[PDB]
Amino acid sequence: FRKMAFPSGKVEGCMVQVTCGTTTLNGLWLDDVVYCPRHVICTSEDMLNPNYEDLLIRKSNHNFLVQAGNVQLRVIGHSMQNCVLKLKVDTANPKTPKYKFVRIQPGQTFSVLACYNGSPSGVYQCAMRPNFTIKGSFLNGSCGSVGFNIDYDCVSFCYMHHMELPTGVHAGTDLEGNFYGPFVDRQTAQAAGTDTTITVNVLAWLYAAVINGDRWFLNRFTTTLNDFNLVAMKYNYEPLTQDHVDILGPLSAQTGIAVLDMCASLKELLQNGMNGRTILGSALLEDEFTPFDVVRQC
Amino acid sequence: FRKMAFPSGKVEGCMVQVTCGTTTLNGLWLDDVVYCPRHVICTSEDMLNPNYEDLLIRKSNHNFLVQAGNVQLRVIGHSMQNCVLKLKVDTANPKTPKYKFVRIQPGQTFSVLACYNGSPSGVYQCAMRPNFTIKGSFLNGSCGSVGFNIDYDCVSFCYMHHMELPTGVHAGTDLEGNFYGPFVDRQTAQAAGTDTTITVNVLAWLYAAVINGDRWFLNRFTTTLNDFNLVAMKYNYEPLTQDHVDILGPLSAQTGIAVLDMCASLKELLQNGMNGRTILGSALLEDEFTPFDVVRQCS
Ligand SMILES: Cn1cnc(Cn2c(=O)nc(Nc3cc4cn(C)nc4cc3Cl)n(Cc3cc(F)c(F)cc3F)c2=O)n1
Ligand SMILES: Cn1cnc(Cn2c(=O)nc(Nc3cc4cn(C)nc4cc3Cl)n(Cc3cc(F)c(F)cc3F)c2=O)n1
Repeated sequence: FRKMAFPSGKVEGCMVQVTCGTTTLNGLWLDDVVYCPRHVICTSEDMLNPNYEDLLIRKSNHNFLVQAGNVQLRVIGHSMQNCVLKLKVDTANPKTPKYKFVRIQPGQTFSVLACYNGSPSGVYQCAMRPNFTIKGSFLNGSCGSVGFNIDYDCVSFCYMHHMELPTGVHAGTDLEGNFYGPFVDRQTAQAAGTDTTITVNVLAWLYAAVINGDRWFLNRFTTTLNDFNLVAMKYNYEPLTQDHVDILGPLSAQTGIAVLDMCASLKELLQNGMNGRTILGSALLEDEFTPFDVVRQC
Repeated sequence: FRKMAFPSGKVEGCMVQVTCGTTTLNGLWLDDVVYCPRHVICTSEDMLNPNYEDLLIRKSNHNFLVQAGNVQLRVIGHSMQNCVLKLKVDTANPKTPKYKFVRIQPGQTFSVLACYNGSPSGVYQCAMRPNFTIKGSFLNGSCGSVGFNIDYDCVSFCYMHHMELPTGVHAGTDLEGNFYGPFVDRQTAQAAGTDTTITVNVLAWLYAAVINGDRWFLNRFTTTLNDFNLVAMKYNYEPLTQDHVDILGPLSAQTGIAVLDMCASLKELLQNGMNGRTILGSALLEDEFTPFDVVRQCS
């Protein structure tokens, strides 16, 4: 059991570089439109406090350099949709996959294709945090990198990377250009709210632990859903809903461990700690696998 | 720090399915050759102790079903090299990247593209353990999945998955079909061998922690490599090689911390424990990030 991303090839074939002045970042090329963060229209003067409609009106198509590898694509139109810029180009992307734009919920996971100057460099899994940040791996030049899931040949893009907060966590938008979380596309210090732990994911990963032979944390205690929720809340864990319990059923049935029983084991983990021990090789409770992630991998 | 894989696209375009009778697994299509585990020529009652020479002589090109999705690639030649089959097909793969075949050492990491029936399903980072196994994530149908690194536009293939051992770890070969470790391609319980901690990578992780301003564990001492190696073994850590010292060069230069001084620091952590303290947020020392991996994530 390891963190596992979707194969990135369908997204690699869409990554380009977008430049405006000395400002450069990554864009997503689908059919005849390139999508990228609007921040690219900022000179370093603008970055601190942009008025974007103002900066945009003062721009022309020829102010946009789009490169796809070696070839420069010519911009025939531009528009802004929230924090996303859309550049119409004269040429369709022959590698466009079947795709959708979706907005994800906290707790859900996705694969991130980190890219620099329109070149893919790495792929990994992240979760949307309850506080709407993501704990990614991103360096200068990563702006515009995207996150996605794949289902039967369809790429559902759900994230476009914008910025890193002071704490080192990451903030960005969906592909309609709306931020996840209370952030703005301005170069100013922004804090996120207090984060909480994705309880249903921890339960899923506990079930992974059992499928993979790691069982030391199971107990014979039991608990009601409400009494587990009281303890979870006390520990800044998200509450567990009946929907979450239902979604855990296939894992429960697989291992023969009732959901409320796995809740009782987790309760004890919260109250006692792991007493030096590990689960699935981790000293910490892991909350970035979903029940689907677990099922798919197991 | 996160475990990060290379983007998988260049390898996704090389994945095929190979089937002999009803036995089926994944193959790798580069130019006009498909490479796959020779295990594919075993029927069920061959799997336990195959005679691969014997099984192969009975084979013709027309026994091999190779498919790129639903498209069949006609086989026009076949041969066996150590534990891999090579099938010459009549079409050069237009998605072939620039590539090489490499044999890695323990400690080196690589991306694995897990595949089922020729269809890629996931990608993740693995390190080669000192006992020549990997701690992968693989189900039934994953045989023939490959591990790789990408350096610029060149894919270096280093691993072809064969089998899961009784403890749940994985064993396979390089792309010349030579197993990593004492294993054989027979469906027989084989035990891994006692594993050890990858010292070179723990050192890289300590350098990473220094780069990030986390440096309490830096002590005031130095060591010879021999002394360090002798102590290392008493704590089930791997001894360092000359090549290890060399691959730590960039990190040593970036931090100003001589390799042997960092060895002295690690030695104290071995002999004294962590004093209820952490490094990069953690009480456990990470041994699956190579010096290259750390440089990649920090700069
Ligand atoms: C360490 N890190 C982690 N993720 C990121 C992502 N990221 C980034 O890549 N770039 C940013 N600013 C830019 C600077 C440029 C310099 N040139 C020559 N071109 C540049 C283009 C960009 Cl986008 N930022 C900062 C940032 C980006 C935004 F989109 C935003 F709204 C506010 C911000 F403060 C950044 O975080 N870096
Ligand atoms: C749980 N797990 C993790 N990795 C693996 C890999 N793996 C695999 O995928 N297949 C194997 N045997 C086969 C059975 C087949 C049944 N049909 C219809 N077709 C089959 C093809 C294969 Cl390869 N094995 C076992 C195995 C494979 C080898 F290549 C070998 F040399 C020894 C072995 F014991 C396997 O481990 N499963």
